[PDB]
Amino acid sequence: EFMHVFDNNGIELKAECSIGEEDGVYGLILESWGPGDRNKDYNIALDYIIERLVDSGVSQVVVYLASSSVRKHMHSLDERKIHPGEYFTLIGNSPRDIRLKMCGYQAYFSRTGRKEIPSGNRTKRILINVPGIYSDSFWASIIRG
DNA sequence: TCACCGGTTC
DNA sequence: GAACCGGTGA
Repeated sequence: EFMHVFDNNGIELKAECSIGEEDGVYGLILESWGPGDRNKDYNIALDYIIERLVDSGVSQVVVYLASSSVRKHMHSLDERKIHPGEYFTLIGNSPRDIRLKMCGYQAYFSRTGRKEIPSGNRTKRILINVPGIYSDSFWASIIRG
């Protein structure tokens, strides 16, 4: 029932995902890491996603916090956008460093709202959008490798 | 039961 | 500061 991200050798990572419309936004949803080994390749899978997006000519994305808790308590889609600007930038650093910047923003959320000081888990359920892309074929290529 | 993220371990 | 564990409330 869940799709997965595949590594550069075509091996399936422990990283559940799905492609579709959620809260009016079309994109890739990467499921959360935890407990234990549930989706433990979150970070590697997300590194590949960023790298492959860049190789496909995508320089900017929009990333929403999409955990059941945050969706429940933060009704505003604009507030659920993890980064302060309109877009998040995928170029100018290594895919790893870009991920660190991206996932640092997840630390500003709690169960019920935003925080002052970022803390806690950074590997939560997120929705990545590429502006102008409404196609599962594109996203299929990105997660397949 | 399950995905949630707080909080400890790296 | 980031990776990971596992306790938690629904």
